Amino acid sequence: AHAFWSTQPVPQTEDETEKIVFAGPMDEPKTVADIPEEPYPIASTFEWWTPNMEAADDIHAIYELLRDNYVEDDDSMFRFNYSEEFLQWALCPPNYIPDWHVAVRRKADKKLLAFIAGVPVTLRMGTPKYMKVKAQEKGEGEEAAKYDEPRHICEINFLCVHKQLREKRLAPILIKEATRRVNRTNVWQAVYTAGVLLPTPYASGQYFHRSLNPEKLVEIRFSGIPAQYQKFQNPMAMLKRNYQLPSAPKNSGLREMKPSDVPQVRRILMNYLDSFDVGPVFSDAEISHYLLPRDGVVFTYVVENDKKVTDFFSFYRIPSTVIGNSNYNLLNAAYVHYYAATSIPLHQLILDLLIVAHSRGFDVCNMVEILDNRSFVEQLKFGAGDGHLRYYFYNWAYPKIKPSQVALVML
Ligand SMILES: CCCCCCCCCCCCCC(=O)SCCNC(=O)CCNC(=O)[C@H](O)C(C)(C)COP(=O)(O)OP(=O)(O)OC[C@H]1O[C@@H](n2cnc3c(N)ncnc32)[C@H](O)[C@@H]1OP(=O)(O)O
Ligand SMILES: O=C1CS[C@@H](c2ccccn2)N1c1cccc(Cl)c1
Repeated sequence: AHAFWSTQPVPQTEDETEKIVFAGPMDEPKTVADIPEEPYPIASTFEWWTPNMEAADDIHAIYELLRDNYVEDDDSMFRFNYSEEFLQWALCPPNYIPDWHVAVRRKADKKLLAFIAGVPVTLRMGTPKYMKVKAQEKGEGEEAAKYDEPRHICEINFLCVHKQLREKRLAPILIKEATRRVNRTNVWQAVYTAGVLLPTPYASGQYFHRSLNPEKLVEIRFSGIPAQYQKFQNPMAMLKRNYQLPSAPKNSGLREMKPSDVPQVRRILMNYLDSFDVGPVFSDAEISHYLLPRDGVVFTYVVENDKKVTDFFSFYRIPSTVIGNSNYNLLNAAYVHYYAATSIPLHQLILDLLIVAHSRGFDVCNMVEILDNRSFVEQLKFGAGDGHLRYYFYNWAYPKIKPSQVALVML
């Protein structure tokens, strides 16, 4: 039963999202003027805080709250350790709204106890092409297309409540207050993902992992040593051999992206993402922000031939704290970010991603089965991991789609 989510304009059952065919809002139309100008009441001991994302110490404070209290695996062996530079990058894209970053502090000592972040995204989120066609066949195209235009909405990430404060109903309050701030900005939809099942996802996809340093991975117990490896003389030598990668990329004219590549990367990205039902639209400034290489944060390479960019890939780094273990502090994971291929099969392009990642010291490469990510799983030796990433809209009815129809990558 859901005391909070039942009060919210989201689909309430799996049933509701099977019956849905057109995109559009769920709630009553409202106006900025309908929305309370004052922050949601919270207890006397606490206060609403808007971190300054240009302040190293506000960034640090958020960093600490996530380092100690953010998402762990089911066995409390690992916890994400997003870096400060990653958080400045993710929290401050072009035209970000400082007010959408919502925090609760203890008034006495200014200890950060809870956080959620919103950032702008321009999202295509109209009726999927299929439902759009089924709609003509039944005479209802204008209705199916009403919301085809890309929409400036809020993307929510980094909801975190201090472990000492869990199950005190603080997360509802953070969400109501984020919602109020976003609504005051005249934005009525949001997009979010979670590893947990909430009401009600529009898409769900498994995670996949590709071992790059399997000895470390087994050592920290991220990976097992499969049963067929027993019947073998020296387990690890077989495993390392199985996962070994070339030292240098195979595509000649792969190089790191540079500022002048922005317009071309934009165009082959937009062309590719445009084929999916749900996907972001980026300006040049968003392309530079999200894809220009940044040290220990995002890593992007283009294939250029005859002075033209014809393919590119990117990945970002999130290290995970290894929670038990005396020998290892961190596990260094690369996450497949946006890419586009026009001159070579995707599997050949993403082999270079794995090669570069391995070459720079990453232990595993991770992704969700969105985009055409299923297309290279077998050949590059990715295996399905635990659990699923679920995709959600706030205040947006949307039919249930497959993850291969989603082109929004979450940080
Ligand atoms: C238009 C603008 C809209 C803007 C907002 C759009 C929506 C944004 C929504 C947020 C998108 C987040 C995207 C990400 O960042 S997903 C990552 C979420 N973060 C973590 O998992 C970090 C570790 N966990 C924690 O920090 C806490 O356990 C959290 C904060 C997750 C819950 O704190 P706590 O454990 O102390 O519980 P409570 O007593 O305060 O509250 C219990 C209520 O909270 C509902 N709950 C539990 N987990 C989640 C979850 N991941 N999303 C949404 N709701 C969740 C739960 O069903 C229950 O409601 P109800 O079942 O009683 O009805
Ligand atoms: O990349 C890593 C490093 S260890 C593990 C993990 C799980 C939960 C929280 C942090 N890290 N992990 C992982 C596993 C499954 C999904 C995701 Cl997004 C990350």
